[PDB]
Amino acid sequence: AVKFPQLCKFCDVRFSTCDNQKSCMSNCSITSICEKPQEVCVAVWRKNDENITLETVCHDPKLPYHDFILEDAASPKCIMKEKKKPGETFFMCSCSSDECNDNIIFS
Repeated sequence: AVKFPQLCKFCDVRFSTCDNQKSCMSNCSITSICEKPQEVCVAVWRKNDENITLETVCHDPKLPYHDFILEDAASPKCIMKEKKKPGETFFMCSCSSDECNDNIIFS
């Protein structure tokens, strides 16, 4: 009958030690009940000239995030996909199984 909310890591932007790895754990202790039942899990890994960050959120996949469309939302796993963005390296995934943005997979 009813779609229950996803559980997702939801630490927002965190500094990350994840670099030069095929996959990474989020190291986010916040597993959140998404506020809205259509939200899916998202992770964003970004490296600029100053630091590495990993962002974990719940997000409605019919809305853009960081100006991109979440095309992979049906995936049960967070497969990071590179996006081009001025002056940084940017990867993002979304996924729709509980805590799926806890295990960030680059390859």
